[PDB]
Amino acid sequence: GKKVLIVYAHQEPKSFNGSLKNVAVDELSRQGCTVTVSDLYAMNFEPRATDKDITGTLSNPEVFNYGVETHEAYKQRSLASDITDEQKKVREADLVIFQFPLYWFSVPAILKGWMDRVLCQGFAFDIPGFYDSGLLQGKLALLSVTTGGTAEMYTKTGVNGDSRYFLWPLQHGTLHFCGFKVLAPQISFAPEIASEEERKGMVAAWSQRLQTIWKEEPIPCTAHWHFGQ
Amino acid sequence: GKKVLIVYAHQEPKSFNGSLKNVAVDELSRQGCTVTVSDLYAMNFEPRATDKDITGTLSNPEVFNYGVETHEAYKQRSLASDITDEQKKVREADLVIFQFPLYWFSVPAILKGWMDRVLCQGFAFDIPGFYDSGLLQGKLALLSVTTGGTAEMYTKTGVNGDSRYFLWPLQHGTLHFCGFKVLAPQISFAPEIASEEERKGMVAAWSQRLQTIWKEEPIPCTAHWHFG
Ligand SMILES: Cc1cc2nc3c(=O)[nH]c(=O)nc-3n(C[C@H](O)[C@H](O)[C@H](O)COP(=O)(O)OP(=O)(O)OC[C@H]3O[C@@H](n4cnc5c(N)ncnc54)[C@H](O)[C@@H]3O)c2cc1C
Ligand SMILES: Cc1cc2nc3c(=O)[nH]c(=O)nc-3n(C[C@H](O)[C@H](O)[C@H](O)COP(=O)(O)OP(=O)(O)OC[C@H]3O[C@@H](n4cnc5c(N)ncnc54)[C@H](O)[C@@H]3O)c2cc1C
Ligand SMILES: CNS(=O)(=O)c1ccc2cccc(CCNC(C)=O)c2c1
Ligand SMILES: CNS(=O)(=O)c1ccc2cccc(CCNC(C)=O)c2c1
Ligand SMILES: [Zn+2]
Ligand SMILES: [Zn+2]
Repeated sequence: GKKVLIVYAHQEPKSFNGSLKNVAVDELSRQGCTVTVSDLYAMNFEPRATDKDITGTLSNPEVFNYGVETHEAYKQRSLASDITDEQKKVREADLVIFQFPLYWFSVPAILKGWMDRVLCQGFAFDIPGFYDSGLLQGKLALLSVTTGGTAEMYTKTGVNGDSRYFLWPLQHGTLHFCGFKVLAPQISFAPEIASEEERKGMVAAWSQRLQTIWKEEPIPCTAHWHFGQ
Repeated sequence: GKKVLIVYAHQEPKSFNGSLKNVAVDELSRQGCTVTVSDLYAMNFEPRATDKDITGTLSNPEVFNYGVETHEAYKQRSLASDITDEQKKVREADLVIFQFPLYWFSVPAILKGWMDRVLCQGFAFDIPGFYDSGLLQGKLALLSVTTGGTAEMYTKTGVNGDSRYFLWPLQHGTLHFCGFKVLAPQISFAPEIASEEERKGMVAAWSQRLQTIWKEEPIPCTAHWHFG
């Protein structure tokens, strides 16, 4: 038995992202997995890191330091509840899938705020206690990304450079940092430009990949994997 | 004369980021420059890309596509005023400085939201008009970043790898894409563990650099500069 959390960042249920999220729910549910979706836009998820995220006495109420205050709020249990709700889903999950359209070579801000606010010190990492010693060790994570640009544009030579370049702050800087083993990204290139048939193909490929997800090895999440040479 | 926009993303006025923003204001103001600050947290700036970003009736109210609807709204002058207030500051600016602490090897989400919502199609980029022909061509941009991690941790075989690796999505995928010339980043490593004196030193060097900012050449914003 496995638990999966899909952190989903798209405004439109009818989108190609919505379809990728739905096929993931359908296929994982079919296998008998436990499935949870955090539909960030539907939740009106708060993306800003503010003093509203701590409800207790501040450690230093004259100079606000978000990192310090949320680490302390975590240990004390005075974090805002929207944060702790997400931490419970993550804590219980064996696999976390992030489903989102690429926005400026990165995640939409609403999903960036989920990372900023949910993956706090004490919960996701400590100092020391990061990368291979991250607190979410033993967990899997997978970025399922859609793009405006074609596969060709995301090669080394390559108007945008290699797709793996923009994956670094996310796969390595965030997921590996917190101790996840990172599965290979699912990148569904340029659905807006693609045929009906090619879109159906991309959706079907994701579905079919999920059938055997539990048998995959993670990627070696390193500079060499991301940048080569 | 010149106009400078500082897009500033820190919750605390007494912070090191706050000091760097303040020094930038003081020095560019001293030079006679026109200076504007967008203090994102104090403005409670909306980070989410939503259908509220378009006023009046939508181009396609059946299936919402953020990119298409904001492109059409830009052309038809139907964007939410917070977005158009920012676009005006950017349009008039000669130089845009982003002042922010590194969050997950990127910008804090409030600032990511500024990028998502302000740099819309038709305003910042188009087909064509991206990278070198981006619609903001001729403007300068500069990332002024603070870090938790020491300079050593940001070497190609330090714990975090090379600084330039995380610079890529911001400098190239965003700033260069919109047509900005990118000046070299100002990176203030690990102010929290630095001495009182090293801090004052980092603040001063920023101020010093700003004295000759208009003499600078933009980096070659290439794959080679970042990774090779
Ligand atoms: C602020 C912003 C920044 C961006 N930055 C970047 C960037 O840096 N790099 C980049 O490459 N792109 C960028 N983009 C483009 C963006 O990544 C794409 O627009 C997005 O990935 C497309 O995904 P979608 O779900 O919205 O597509 P959709 O428009 O929803 O889908 C495309 C088509 O597929 C159809 N569809 C939906 N479900 C199915 C299905 N089950 N079977 C067949 N067809 C289906 C839809 O009807 C639609 O016609 C950016 C966009 C924005 C708005
Ligand atoms: C969600 C999140 C994600 C993060 N991700 C990363 C990451 O990926 N990589 C990374 O390296 N770090 C990361 N960090 C750490 C973060 O980048 C640092 O905490 C931040 O950059 C420090 O800058 P500051 O302005 O907040 O420092 P401050 O704590 O505000 O300043 C440090 C000290 O300088 C003092 N000071 C202020 N002004 C002056 C002045 N004029 N002269 C002398 N002293 C002064 C202050 O009083 C304080 O004592 C993350 C933090 C958070 C909260
Ligand atoms: C190099 N081209 S790309 O398709 O890999 C690409 C890169 C960055 C982008 C940033 C914002 C939006 C878009 C959507 C499409 N824009 C246009 C030009 O109509 C982007 C597309
Ligand atoms: C230890 N390595 S690091 O300094 O390069 C680094 C890397 C990623 C981080 C992600 C979230 C938080 C922090 C610590 C920052 N806390 C405060 C007080 O603001 C990080 C520190
Ligand atoms: Zn890694
Ligand atoms: Zn570039």
